[PDB]
Amino acid sequence: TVTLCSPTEDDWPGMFLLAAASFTDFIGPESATAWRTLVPTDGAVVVRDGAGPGSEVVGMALYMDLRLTVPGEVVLPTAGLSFVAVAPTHRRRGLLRAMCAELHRRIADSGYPVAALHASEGGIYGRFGYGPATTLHELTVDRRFARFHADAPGSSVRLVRPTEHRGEFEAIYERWRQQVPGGLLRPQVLWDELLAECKAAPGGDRESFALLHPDGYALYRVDRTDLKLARVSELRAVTADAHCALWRALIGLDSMERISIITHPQDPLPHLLTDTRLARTTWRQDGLWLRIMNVPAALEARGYAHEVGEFSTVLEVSDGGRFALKIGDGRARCTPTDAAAEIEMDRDVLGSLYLGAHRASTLAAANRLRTKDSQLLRRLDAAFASDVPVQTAFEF
Amino acid sequence: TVTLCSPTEDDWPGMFLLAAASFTDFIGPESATAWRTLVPTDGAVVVRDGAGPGSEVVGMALYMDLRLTVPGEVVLPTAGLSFVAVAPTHRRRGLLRAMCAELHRRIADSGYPVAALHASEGGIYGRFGYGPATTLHELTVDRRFARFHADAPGSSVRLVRPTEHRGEFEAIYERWRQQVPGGLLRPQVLWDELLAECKAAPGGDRESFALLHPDGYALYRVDRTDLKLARVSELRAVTADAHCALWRALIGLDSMERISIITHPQDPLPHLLTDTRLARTTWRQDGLWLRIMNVPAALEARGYAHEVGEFSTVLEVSDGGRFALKIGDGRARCTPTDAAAEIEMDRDVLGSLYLGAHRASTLAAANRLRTKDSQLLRRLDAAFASDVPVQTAFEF
Amino acid sequence: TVTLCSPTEDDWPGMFLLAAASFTDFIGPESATAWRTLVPTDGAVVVRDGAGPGSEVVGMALYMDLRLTVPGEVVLPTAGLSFVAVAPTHRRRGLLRAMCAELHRRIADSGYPVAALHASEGGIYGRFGYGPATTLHELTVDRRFARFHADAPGSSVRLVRPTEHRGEFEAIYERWRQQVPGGLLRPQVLWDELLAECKAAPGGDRESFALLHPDGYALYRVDRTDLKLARVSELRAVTADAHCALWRALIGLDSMERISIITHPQDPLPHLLTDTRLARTTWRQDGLWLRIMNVPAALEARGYAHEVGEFSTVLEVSDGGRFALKIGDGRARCTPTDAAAEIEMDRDVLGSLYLGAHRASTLAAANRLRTKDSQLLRRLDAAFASDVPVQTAFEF
Amino acid sequence: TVTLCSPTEDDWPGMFLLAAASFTDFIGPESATAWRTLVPTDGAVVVRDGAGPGSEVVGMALYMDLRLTVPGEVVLPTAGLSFVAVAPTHRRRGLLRAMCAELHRRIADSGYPVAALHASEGGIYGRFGYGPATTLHELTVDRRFARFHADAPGSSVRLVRPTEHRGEFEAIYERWRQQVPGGLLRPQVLWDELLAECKAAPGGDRESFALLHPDGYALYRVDRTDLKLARVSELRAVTADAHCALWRALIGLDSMERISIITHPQDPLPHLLTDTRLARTTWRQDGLWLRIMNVPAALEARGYAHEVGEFSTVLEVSDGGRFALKIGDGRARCTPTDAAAEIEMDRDVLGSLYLGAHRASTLAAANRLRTKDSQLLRRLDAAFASDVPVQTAFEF
Ligand SMILES: CC(=O)SCCNC(=O)CCNC(=O)[C@H](O)C(C)(C)COP(=O)(O)OP(=O)(O)OC[C@H]1O[C@@H](n2cnc3c(N)ncnc32)[C@H](O)[C@@H]1OP(=O)(O)O
Ligand SMILES: CC(=O)SCCNC(=O)CCNC(=O)[C@H](O)C(C)(C)COP(=O)(O)OP(=O)(O)OC[C@H]1O[C@@H](n2cnc3c(N)ncnc32)[C@H](O)[C@@H]1OP(=O)(O)O
Ligand SMILES: CC(=O)SCCNC(=O)CCNC(=O)[C@H](O)C(C)(C)COP(=O)(O)OP(=O)(O)OC[C@H]1O[C@@H](n2cnc3c(N)ncnc32)[C@H](O)[C@@H]1OP(=O)(O)O
Ligand SMILES: CC(=O)SCCNC(=O)CCNC(=O)[C@H](O)C(C)(C)COP(=O)(O)OP(=O)(O)OC[C@H]1O[C@@H](n2cnc3c(N)ncnc32)[C@H](O)[C@@H]1OP(=O)(O)O
Repeated sequence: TVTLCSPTEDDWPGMFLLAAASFTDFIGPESATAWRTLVPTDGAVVVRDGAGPGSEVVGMALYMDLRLTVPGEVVLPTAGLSFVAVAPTHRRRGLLRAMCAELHRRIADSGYPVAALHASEGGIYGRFGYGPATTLHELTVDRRFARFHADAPGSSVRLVRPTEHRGEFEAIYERWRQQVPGGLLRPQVLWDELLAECKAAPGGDRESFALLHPDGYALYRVDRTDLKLARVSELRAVTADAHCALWRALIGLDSMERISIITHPQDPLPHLLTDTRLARTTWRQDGLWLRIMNVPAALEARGYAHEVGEFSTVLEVSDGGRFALKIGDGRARCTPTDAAAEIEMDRDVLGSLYLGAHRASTLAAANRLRTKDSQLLRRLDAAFASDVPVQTAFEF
Repeated sequence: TVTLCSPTEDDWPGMFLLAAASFTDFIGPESATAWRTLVPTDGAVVVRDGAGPGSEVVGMALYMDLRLTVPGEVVLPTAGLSFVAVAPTHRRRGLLRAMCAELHRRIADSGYPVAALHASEGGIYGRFGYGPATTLHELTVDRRFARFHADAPGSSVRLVRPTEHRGEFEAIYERWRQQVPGGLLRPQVLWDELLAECKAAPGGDRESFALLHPDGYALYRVDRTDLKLARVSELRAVTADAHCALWRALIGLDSMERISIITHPQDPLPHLLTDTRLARTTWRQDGLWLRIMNVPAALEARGYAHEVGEFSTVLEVSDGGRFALKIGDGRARCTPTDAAAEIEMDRDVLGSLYLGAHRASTLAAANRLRTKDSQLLRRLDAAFASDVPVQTAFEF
Repeated sequence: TVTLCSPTEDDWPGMFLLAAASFTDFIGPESATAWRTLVPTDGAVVVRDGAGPGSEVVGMALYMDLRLTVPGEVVLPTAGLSFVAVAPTHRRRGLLRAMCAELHRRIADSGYPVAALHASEGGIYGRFGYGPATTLHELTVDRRFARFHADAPGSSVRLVRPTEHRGEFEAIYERWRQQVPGGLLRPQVLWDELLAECKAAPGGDRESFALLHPDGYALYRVDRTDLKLARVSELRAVTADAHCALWRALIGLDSMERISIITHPQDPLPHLLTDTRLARTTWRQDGLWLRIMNVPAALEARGYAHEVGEFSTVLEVSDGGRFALKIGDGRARCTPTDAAAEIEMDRDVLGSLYLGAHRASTLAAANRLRTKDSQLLRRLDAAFASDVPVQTAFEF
Repeated sequence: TVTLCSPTEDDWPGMFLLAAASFTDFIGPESATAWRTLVPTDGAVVVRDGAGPGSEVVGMALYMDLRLTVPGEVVLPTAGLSFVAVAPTHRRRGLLRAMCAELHRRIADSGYPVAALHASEGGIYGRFGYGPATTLHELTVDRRFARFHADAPGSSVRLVRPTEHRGEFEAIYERWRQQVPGGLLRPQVLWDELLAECKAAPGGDRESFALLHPDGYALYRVDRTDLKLARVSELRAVTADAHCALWRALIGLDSMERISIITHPQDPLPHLLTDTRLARTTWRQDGLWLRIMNVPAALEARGYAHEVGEFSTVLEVSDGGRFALKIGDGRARCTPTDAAAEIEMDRDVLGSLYLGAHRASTLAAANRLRTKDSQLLRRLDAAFASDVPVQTAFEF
């Protein structure tokens, strides 16, 4: 009756239909490249309603091969789930759960240590062992009142057309994503897609003008309806001077009232200004989500805080076994075991901690991670913290 | 021309006038008590147009004796600036600056370690040495979709008339403030104020109600116009079990479409729900600001992370002296010095970093605090962190 | 523990709290009159948390002696549920279900053929055997353009002070409710209340005025905020001429832009105007709900369309026994039986038909009332219609 | 002075100017086809300013050949007026009255028993003998709270590209319109237009997708700006089951918050849900308007309610002559008479009653329909009713 499998040339039309209705943003021409370019052999799956070539496609999901920067500037190959969809005619038949379990096994066999996604909704993926792992705050600062603090660092920047500086953006982005927990390698095909979206579209987005610095850039587009608002689609800075030079320039768009940007909680913008309130937060939400596929691999992969002295504990993941984890001198040793578990937690929660965006003590407060040793809490809080604040790279 | 000095009895009326026209929330009857029983003798100063008694009151500013909890569960006597006002007629004449110079002087003399306030605007007090020290998050939660996580702790709480449980509120409050950095001793005169406010005002706010658990409580008043919005004026809890029980009951306001609360960034509410987002962040702003009056006094009083290995640096506060600072064992020694400064900052930067609500590394990136050692940045971040996350008490 | 009982004197306060925290419209002094003068001995019920006197009140519900005009102008004493509440701390533990079961046992033993309520939400009382039985249409008319048709009937009306003409209103309202299915007799305590609400409340509703006509009246008041909107709280007309006369005068309120009223689907107001669209439906929702307590009594009490030819059938009510139903000469005869059921439905469906507001054929398309014979659908459609279209009396 | 005549080939441009400047939705290319294809030679007329080829077009109006289904599954040839426009520079000189009189004579002279239109404004066509004959209810349903009742009927339907199933749709819509009062025959040239209007348009509507059942279908698209809102363009169902299963699917659009749709008052959606309120009515207005050209032909053409007993009366239509109307066994005999009229009414009232969308009892309360005999009034309500509730086909 219902089949779950890797597509063949026959399901393509099924997937194309399902994808278009399901994703408002999605279109056929732009989409064809992404999948060919970023999806491994059998990192894609479809649910067929029956059997026979041409059997209707009622579910799809696939993962891309991407490189994630975790704390300590390590890069972990990462499975990135995307284009997850069930047809509206088949809701609640276990199809999403089935598709994830299949994808997870393949990722596990492929030797990925983590998986990742951006959630359409907040309540879906926790059950499949994804915890939210970065935070995205919409930023809008009125530009009419902003003055830079006397301390702020800093003309060393140029207004340019984006299509004429792709190479510069690429270099800059590559340095940045290698330095920031959350960075993702952006392959040529996504520069293509990102680059094209700069050109104005009839009935859609306006032309986008870049701000270019040797160690940073910013792409910004005037809003479609509110002609007094500028939207920064992306800002990349490797140094604090470029970050501040770019902001002085954005603040400099005198024909604008407001500037808005998606950014991280540790963005220093507020502090560059005389009135930190001007860089107001207008939206707060989860960004990238992580699933730890291989506990030992994942915990040994990432660097830890040096500023916490050596300690040892047994961590138990609900129905993922037990682990002896040792962290000292910024490194971890994690191996399976059978000793009593000093601390226990669902798999999704471990993800939430993996990058440093969530403190273990808060989750503890919500009974999402348990233990009887208050001292161990503080140590994990400390250990798992990121020296460099986590940043979100691009949605996928 | 004009004249700065302590207010006599003849100056009262004039001040109330100035206050009512400066602060839309002011009231003549309600304040007389808080100002009178909480403002120390000669804690209040005014500026008069010319001389000869009863001169027109044009500037005013006073402070209150309050006890602030800081990291390590230590209470510091604190001076809380309030009813700072210059008349519309005398703006930008240095009255605010002069009134500040005067009170800081008195405050220094009188033996206060530091002075705190709440800021009407965002770019007034930094120059005077105040730095934003805690963060306010408005959470707006859609009650209808909320569902508690299986991990969530939890009937032990009863819907009560606030004026009937003063004692149990007060005791609960006392437990909370002695445990939460940012906690404030609540004066009896302020329990009066709060108890009185619960009553419905014709055309004003509606009656408040309370939810009472042995180890926590909540006051909530239905909003004046959105009859589908319950506003929580104050949520107080001392155990994870109370925090959750109270929320299980807030989500149980079935007639409400949403619940709103002013809380702190580390509030575990979101993690208690199967959907993290439902606890949407709506309004974000700075709350309690700190002016460190005595650097060694303050720095030595607060406890520090044990999970950071002992270390030594030389801190220079601009206009704040130079001290050799050493942290180890959760304690700090701070002693004058003329060695080269390894790290410098404006005085306000010290205050923001004092409760742990800001990371030294983020401020560094705005060049608000500067150093050439990166390992030290990390050490500060870790040292100044707070095992217990900072919470805000009550505006004043 | 959880005790379910008729409220004693010791409970009154417990209820005032539970009511005020449950219904924003609640007032203690005024509501005290209705339970006392309209609720039968043991027509009220409360749930107490535990044992001891003055235990806390965590659920409440009561039923007032309701007189109802059903089709045929027949008046049936009916139990009207009101002030149903379960505390937010005790929601989902079966208290509503428990309070209902009990009141129902009381209502049946007392002889009431049927029960009625107004539902706070739409998904509650179906499972208890109440169906939405009347429709409310909120009508907003932009009178700046309203012109009367040449056929519209019609200064035989007067502008009056409502509190000077209570008796005229009682007499008028008396004739009206005896004639219209949906009428309820309005007792003296309720007229006290209605008249009381006509006076201005500081920070509340403005003074109400009345339009008085020999065969009808309208009470209306200018809206609190929108000074160009008139709210008619009540319009009662015995004659088509009264209805038109009243609206002529309301369209005559030259200082208003809109007039709004809550009325029924067959209100002929639109057809009085040269442009039907001017009476725009700005709100539609279920109104009175009916639970048939005694199927034979209720069915025999109600009038039925004379035009439809006589006929017999056997109607089953889901777990409510089977029933021989004969309709002829606009009358019914209905007695328990054991014949095969020709038609069947959940008790609440019957409620929805009882007053002609919902077609048998419509309910059947949703499989809510089930029959193997089509002819019988159409016969039920014809029969249960009401010559006079059902209107809504007052909310309770 | 001015002239009224049939449009020659030289008037085509002027007509496109007038049409385009009087209708915001008008497009020259799409329209070309319907008028030539659907407008009969001579079914169109224009008014000119002056004489001499080239004169400017200041008035147009035409009719199309339509097939309307009326009670009894009977299909009347009908005349549909559309593209009625007087230039803003000639408003109020009688051009419409002049254009209507001419069209009506041609329409009668050609042997149509009934003309129909959609009214741009509600106070325009009544004077010309047209009366509102169907009702449109705009229903917005929040998808998230919707749960199907345990009784509801119902994977038997699938998500498809509309242009790949023209035949399946043509079939279904064909069975629909033959069964439902209000049905229209859809011309191949209009299926052309419907299919084309399904492709996305830059700055316009988004791609339409469809839901396809053996016995029904639904075309929907996500809204232009409201990305959480799904507009159903048209919904066709011939079985209750289809109607349900299609609604089971639209509710299955999880990415959406709201589905909206235009339908009729007797839509059973709400009764499919656990909460009838979820099927909120957000708009309600008259749809198809009818003018009975030929009283006997029309009254003898449509089937009547069987469940009313044979009866007789005298029906007098102002300006429409007098008739002995006799209804027996669901059929009507209507013949010329000079006997005393038992009931009188304007031509448009008869329009309104014709498809069963309005009750005579209600139009009588407006004194639009007049009789001294209430029993007679009940008999008309009963007889004119429809076994199948009337729905609206398409706007023309
Ligand atoms: C961009 C990315 O690819 S990530 C964003 C996801 N993409 C989309 O959501 C596209 C549109 N929406 C959909 O396609 C569907 O709603 C899907 C794919 C999310 C759901 O698939 P389904 O087959 O209906 O879910 P499935 O029944 O397999 O899941 C089972 C459980 O998940 C739950 N579930 C499914 N959707 C949701 C939801 N939106 N919120 C909470 N729980 C959910 C079910 O309640 C069920 O509960 P259970 O664990 O007790 O069994
Ligand atoms: C609850 C509490 O009491 S805290 C909130 C304070 N109360 C109020 O704001 C009441 C209404 N507003 C006011 O009373 C006035 O605006 C005050 C008291 C805040 C300002 O006093 P003033 O005398 O007008 O300012 P003054 O000239 O003395 O201050 C000097 C400096 O502060 C700066 N300053 C004063 N107000 C502001 C402001 N709103 N934003 C930024 N800078 C400001 C001046 O620009 C000036 O800058 P400078 O250092 O380069 O010279
Ligand atoms: C003016 C009047 O008095 S009439 C309007 C009703 N009064 C109110 O709503 C007052 C404010 N709200 C409340 O007091 C509560 O939410 C109540 C009284 C509606 C609910 O009572 P509760 O005791 O919490 O629910 P209870 O457990 O008794 O009900 C049982 C069933 O009804 C259902 N139910 C209760 N409330 C709702 C609701 N708002 N919507 C849908 N279903 C509901 C439950 O789902 C439960 O379902 P189940 O059969 O699967 O177990
Ligand atoms: C989709 C369709 O094709 S059907 C809908 C019609 N289309 C449009 O209306 C498009 C834009 N509007 C117009 O073109 C014009 O307003 C028209 C065509 C409706 C009116 O034509 P006119 O030539 O100005 O009116 P005309 O003088 O011929 O009609 C006479 C009477 O009708 C009345 N009338 C005309 N328009 C209206 C109106 N919008 N509302 C009420 N009455 C009107 C006049 O009052 C006039 O009064 P009277 O009965 O006392 O004599």
